[PDB]
Amino acid sequence: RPPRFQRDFVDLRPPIRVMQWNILAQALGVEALKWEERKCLILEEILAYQPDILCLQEVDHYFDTFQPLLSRLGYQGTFFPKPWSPCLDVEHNNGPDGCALFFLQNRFKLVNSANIRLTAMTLKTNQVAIAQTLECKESGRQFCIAVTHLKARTGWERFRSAQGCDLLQNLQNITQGAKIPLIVCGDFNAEPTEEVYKHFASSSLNLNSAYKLLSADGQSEPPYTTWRHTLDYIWYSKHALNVRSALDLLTPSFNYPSDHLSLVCDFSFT
Ligand SMILES: [Mg+2]
Ligand SMILES: [Mg+2]
Repeated sequence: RPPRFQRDFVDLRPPIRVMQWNILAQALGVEALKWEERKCLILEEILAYQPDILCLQEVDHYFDTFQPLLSRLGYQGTFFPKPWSPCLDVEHNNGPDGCALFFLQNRFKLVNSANIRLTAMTLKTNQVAIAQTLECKESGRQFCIAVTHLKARTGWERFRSAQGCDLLQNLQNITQGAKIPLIVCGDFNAEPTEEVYKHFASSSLNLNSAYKLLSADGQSEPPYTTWRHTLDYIWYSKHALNVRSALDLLTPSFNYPSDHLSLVCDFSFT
């Protein structure tokens, strides 16, 4: 059976379902897997999990594929490209990859939105973030959702730390301290041992990382979020939101369509 149907939700307890996924850019992708087939696997994965909020990185097919197909399913979407996408250094590419944020229109109202270009000690980086304030149409309850993709690879630890810090400061401005509860999705490109992780875990935004709740004592991150590194997280205001559920890890048409595992959580307000 296909991997999307191999994973099970673990009960931790009308919730808000958040999906976090580096989907692996087309231009950046023995035999190999064609774009036509692979994009379908990506779409089939999203439809199976039917999230309220979808946060993506490495999207280089936003305008031809994901926005028109997800719009038809009731998702309002926002896209923000990297200023110098590495996708452009590839022959026959489809343009720049970037971050993308989708949410169900029939359940949320957009309050405000911010396309952030991350800086690192005043330096303008190639990494971006999108932060949106959403309003739940049924309860009027407001929360902020952010999606980011931090700089990859060994050797950029101090750089990730700095740009992570800039993001934290931006979110702190938007959420006016803690007046507005917060959820952050990302490929942070750092293991829990890096400083940028420790900054998020110790920020005065009082964030916690969702997938830790899948571990035996709930006190440690999962052994990997790729398909041997743990690089993806979902962060949430620990005093305003609780995790009711999380999608557990895995172990041709059965190919997983990305080198990062999708993260999925169900949230509700405390
Ligand atoms: Mg990648
Ligand atoms: Mg990566």
